[PDB]
Amino acid sequence: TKYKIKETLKRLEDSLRELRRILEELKEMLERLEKNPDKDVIVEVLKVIVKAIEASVENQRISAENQKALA
Amino acid sequence: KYKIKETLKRLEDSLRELRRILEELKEMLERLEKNPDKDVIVEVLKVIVKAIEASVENQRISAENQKALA
Amino acid sequence: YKIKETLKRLEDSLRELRRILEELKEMLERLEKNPDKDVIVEVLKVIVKAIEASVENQRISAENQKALA
Repeated sequence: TKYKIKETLKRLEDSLRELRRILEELKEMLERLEKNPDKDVIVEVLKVIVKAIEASVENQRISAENQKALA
Repeated sequence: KYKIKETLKRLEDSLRELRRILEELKEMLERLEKNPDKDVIVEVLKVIVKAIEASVENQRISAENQKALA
Repeated sequence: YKIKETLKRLEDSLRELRRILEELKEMLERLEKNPDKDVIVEVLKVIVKAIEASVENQRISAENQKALA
């Protein structure tokens, strides 16, 4: 079960890097919203939020995988 | 350890619910792209908070289970 | 001790997350009252902090899993 745990941790690490990237983009677009809260900008922000939530669920999947292995 | 197995099963069910909400969320996302107007935006925000609430609940169950593995 | 301390960090991070969620939950009810423009923006900003809080909790959770391994 050694390969399993460490392989999932590496994927979990990559998944986390992806989350931080999307969050960076989410904070960049949030500053646009401030300068001028248009309605098309709001649309774009919503899309990235769903991407973040997608990435988040994906991370939690890998986490659950690792918890199975640990048990 | 019975609790661990039980929590994993619970953690598993929470995940399935997340994907269901995620699909729902992904549907409505291409329903404001057709009608970029107000209160359809509100419909999505409702589902986003729902997704997040489900996400936090999933993380609560997850940490609870990690306290057990220790 | 890693495990014990990481688990404590996880507890605090989770608390932080649940708190922001309570705020987000209230902001949503305010939106069911009067959808506005400033109101909507106010909800998006809270949603981002929640995601930030969630990513932070997931990072701390991963470290707790590292220790367990």
